[PDB]
This record gives sequence, structure tokens and C-alpha cells, in this order.
Amino acid sequence: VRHIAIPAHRGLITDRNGEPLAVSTPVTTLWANPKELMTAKERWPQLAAALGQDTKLFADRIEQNAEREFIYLVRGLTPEQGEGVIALKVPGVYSIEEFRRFYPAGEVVAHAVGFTDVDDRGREGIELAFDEWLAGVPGKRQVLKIKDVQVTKNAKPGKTLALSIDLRLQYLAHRELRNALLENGAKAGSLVIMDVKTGEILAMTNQPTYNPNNRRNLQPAAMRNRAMIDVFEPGSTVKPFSMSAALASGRWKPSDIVDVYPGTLQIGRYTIRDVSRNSRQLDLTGILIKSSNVGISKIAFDIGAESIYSVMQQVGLGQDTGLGFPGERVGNLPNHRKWPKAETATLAYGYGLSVTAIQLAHAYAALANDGKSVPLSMTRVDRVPDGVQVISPEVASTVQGMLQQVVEAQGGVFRAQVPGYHAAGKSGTARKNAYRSLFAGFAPATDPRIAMVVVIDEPSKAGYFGGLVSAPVFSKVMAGALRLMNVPPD
Repeated sequence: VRHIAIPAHRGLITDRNGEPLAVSTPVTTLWANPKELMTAKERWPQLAAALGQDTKLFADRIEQNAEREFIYLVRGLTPEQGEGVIALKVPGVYSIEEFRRFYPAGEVVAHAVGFTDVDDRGREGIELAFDEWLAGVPGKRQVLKIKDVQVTKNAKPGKTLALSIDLRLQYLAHRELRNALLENGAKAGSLVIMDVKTGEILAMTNQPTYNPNNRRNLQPAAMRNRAMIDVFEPGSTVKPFSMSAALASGRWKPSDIVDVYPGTLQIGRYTIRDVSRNSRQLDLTGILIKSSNVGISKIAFDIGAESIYSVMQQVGLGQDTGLGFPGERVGNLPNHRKWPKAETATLAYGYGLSVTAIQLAHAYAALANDGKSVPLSMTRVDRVPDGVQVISPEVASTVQGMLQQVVEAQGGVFRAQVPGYHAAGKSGTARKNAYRSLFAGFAPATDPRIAMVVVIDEPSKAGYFGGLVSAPVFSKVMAGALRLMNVPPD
């Protein structure tokens, strides 16, 4: 009496609208009892020829395993192809019906969904993260070795999982990122779209991508879930959080002026140096438009690093996302007892830390959601968790308006402008002369619905900054995402 396990049917993964993303598909695994096979050797060359194997290599396998009362031959043939072999009627050739995953959207949502191993266990993406929920519990039955004595346990199927992903926005993001990588001859890239109200990840695409239905020649670079794994210094894209701290201090208002002449600031031995050095007096919006490191450094010395560090920590920078995905990196938000001037300045202009595109999107979602953080979700949210109010609604509103001016004002990031709508955001450049071009923003600016981060890894064409490399991708994908979600033009 042997106990043999009945595989459970793995749960269906859908997008937020019920579009199938991962489906357990019937296949046939052909095993054999060598000791039986050993009695039908004249059938072997026909079995071999069928099974794709070579006659002598196949004969060699069976002969040495002449002791074992079981071994596999082939796993997950089609039901009717593996029947053309059950049609040879070779003694000792029995078969199991099994499930394999199919991924209808393939490379478009590869990293987010991931894939299963040969045992049908989650190995990447959601397949891994919700392996328990999807796998179910296999059943078993007592068998003589002849006859199935009884089902001693019932194989219960895995449960259905609806992702936060909108496959329509995922196709738009995948296509627009792919096109931007080839126009800038870039190595790699990420694009994350979030619902600012619900914490839902509506799209997560990485380039390069792969077909999880065919992982034969799978390069590790194609497999890398960059949005959740790649850490970088977010540079000018975290200046809105430095500004949030400045406006919450009671010492700063948007019409306040900082003298950034002559584009440099000596702090003892170290000199802070602006990317553009053609300014004296700038208002707070101007400090953002110019991305003046001098401007944000003087504000940071006035308010203290502690206030900036606290805002950055509260919007989740350098913190666990709680998404429980395989590779994900948390990055680093460094803390100090005593913040010297250098570390105060570098934190303020975004080199004092490292973040992922997902953390950066999540921080932008909090700012867009009038200062209320909502936990990240890769699964459809029906009941929205209570937020944490991490930035006062009034500060969040003021910083939103500044970021709208960053995109729309004269001297601003005009390429980020969204045809149809008011958008808000900040470009950045994170040096690895290899660098990442960043853009982080949300729309509509006056009533935000969507936050988005674009990362372009080593753009290898003339165009340098976030403000012309990443910003146009944000424009096209945001215009598309807002209309697919029937968000009314403002």
C-alpha cells in the first residue's frame, strides 16, 4: 500500500478586470516502471523515436535504472501528443495528467506575474509571493503495487487572485517604455503607475523583458524585476519632500526668496555646485524648476536635516514596501544623531539615500493623495485601508501646485506636459558618465488620481537629463492611463 499525491489545480491569476494573466493548463507526464519496460525491449526504439530521444541514449537510460520500479520519461507533453505515445501501447509506460501555467499576456506582464518551476511552484513575481494562496493543497490516495484503494485526502484547488494591474495600462506602459529605450538607445528601464487613493500598482513594466511561456534562452538581465530591485540615489525627485519639510517648519512660504549666486556654496572643505549657475534670487518654485542644490541646501540648513529625514521616512523612502516579492531591495535612508552641513545638503538634494522606483512612486502617491500614505498593493483593493496623514493636506496641496508650475511654468519641464490635463512632477538624474534618467509625477495636478515613475537606465543619445529623456514617456503613458480610467480632462 503506497500513498501517491493528486496535484491541486493552481489558482487563476487575473488583472483587476478579470483578464487572465496565469492559467493552469492540462498536460501529461509519462513515467515508466523500468522492470516492466525491461520486458518489452523491442518496443524501445519506437518509444525513443516518439519521445524525441535517440535510440541508444534512451536504451542506456532504461538499462541502468532496471532496479527502480518508477522513473519519469518526459514531463508536461500535450494531452493528445503524449497520447500518440500511449497509442504505441508499450508495456511499463503509464501516465499522470498534470497542470502547467500559461501566461496569455506573456512578456507584457512577465516581472509582475512571474512564473512557476517544473514542480508548478512559484519561482518569481506574484506566483512566488502568493504561492500558498495559488497552490491549494494536493490530495492523496492509497494504491496497491493494481487498484486505487480509496482517496484518503481530497485535492482542493488553489484560489483565484485578482492583481491591482490594469492590463490595458500595462500594455500602454510596456509599449511606451520599449519605444523610449530604442529612441534613447538605453540599456534598461522601469515604469510604475499607482492609484494615489488606493495604493494599487496599476502598471509595473521593466525592459528588457522575456516570454515566461518560453524561458529556454532566458538571460538573467531580462529576468531582473528592476522596479523593485534596482536602488539609486533619487536626486532632484526627492526635493519635493525637502520642500514639504520646509513648508511644515513655519519658517518658509512659496514666495520666499533664496540667493543662490554664484551657483556654488562652500561648506568648509566641500563646495555645493548647481547644474545651472545663471541665477541670484529664486523663489521656492524656482529652486525646484532650476533644481538648485545650493537653493535647497540653504533651506535645509535653516530647517535642519531631522525635519527632511522624518518626511522622507514617513513617505516610505528606504523602508520595506510590505509587498513580500522575492528580490525586493529596501534601499537606504541614512540616519544621524548630529547632521553636519554636508550630509544635511546631500539628503536635501537626494544623494543622501537610495530608493527603488516602487518606493519613489509610493512617496509621490502620498504627496498626490493630499499627504495621506496608503499601503502599496499588487492585488485589487476593494476596501481602501485608512491612510496615514504623513504630510498636512495644506502642505501637500502647496507642493502639488509647485510641481504643477515645475511642469507648466516658463523654464519648466514642458515635455512632461500631458495633452488634455494639468500634470505635476520633477525630473532627476542619478549618476551610477553612466546614469539613470528619472521622472516622477502625478495627474491631474489639481485633483490627483495617478502617480507615475519612469526610470531610463543609461540613455546613450545626446539628450542627458530626466527633463527630456524620461519626461516625454510620462507625458504619453499618463495621457493614455488617465483616458483609459475615464478621468475627465482638467
